[PDB]
Amino acid sequence: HHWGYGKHNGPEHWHKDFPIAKGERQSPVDIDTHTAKYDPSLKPLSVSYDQATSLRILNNGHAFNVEFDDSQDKAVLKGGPLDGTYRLIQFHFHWGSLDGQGSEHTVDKKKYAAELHLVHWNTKYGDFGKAVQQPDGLAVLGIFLKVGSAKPGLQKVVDVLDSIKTKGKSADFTNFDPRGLLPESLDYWTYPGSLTTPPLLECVTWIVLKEPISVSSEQVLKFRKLNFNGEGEPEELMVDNWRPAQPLKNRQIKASFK
Ligand SMILES: C[C@@H]1CC(=O)[C@@]2(C)CC[C@H]3[C@@H](CC[C@@H]4C[C@H](OS(N)(=O)=O)CC[C@@]43C)[C@H]12
Ligand SMILES: [Zn+2]
Repeated sequence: HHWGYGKHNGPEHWHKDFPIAKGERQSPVDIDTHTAKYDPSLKPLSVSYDQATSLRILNNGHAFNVEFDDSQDKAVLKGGPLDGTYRLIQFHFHWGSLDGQGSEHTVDKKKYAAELHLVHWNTKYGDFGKAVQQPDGLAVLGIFLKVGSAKPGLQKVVDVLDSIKTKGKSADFTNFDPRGLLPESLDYWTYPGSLTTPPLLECVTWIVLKEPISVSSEQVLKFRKLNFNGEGEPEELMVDNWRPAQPLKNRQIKASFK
């Protein structure tokens, strides 16, 4: 009886195995745009993905992960609210059964069709496993998806999903350039939070871009053809793999922009 997104194992159950689910810095949150204060001390985001080396794509039974070779200092996030350098290890998405839901963060209670998470670890902790034990161990770049024009830079991801339909399936996925998934503007909100799945560790500096990317209805429909189940198990479509907004508690959301 493992955690997931259903009635019996979904986000409202996670606190039983992971009591930090009710902690002081949980993610995601609603971003109240009128309460988020412009912080003129914040720096422009530095996103350096020119040398990013993708290796593989994996259906882990909750989402699909595009994994990067993080054995060298190549694809790095720095600046913005960050001290030091954070190395890209993977990206994944959260999405809905319908276009009106699927994002984890919300903006004035607005839900987007999906949300992209580019996960980076603080190189001062040497490896990802040590970094998730630290309050400043991870930086996750969050990007909203709305349904409209196709995102050409996403299509290589969409086209491989047929080959990883079920939990535990992986496919070679080399030479994928994640610069193709970024919006024009790097205007962002930032706050201290957590992983949004178990183990819900409070180790993340969240950086959520204001500008969504547009994907086509056909692109997001192919996300919704994936399966939570393993091969030869009853089909459970991989949809609504998002955690709802959590209490902001004693936290401030800061804006990089006026
Ligand atoms: C390897 C670490 C330790 C651990 O137990 C893992 C496997 C839980 C699942 C984690 C993964 C790290 C990368 C991802 C971060 C994501 O968080 S998010 N949604 O806030 O970007 C939760 C999903 C994710 C695959 C964790
Ligand atoms: Zn995520």
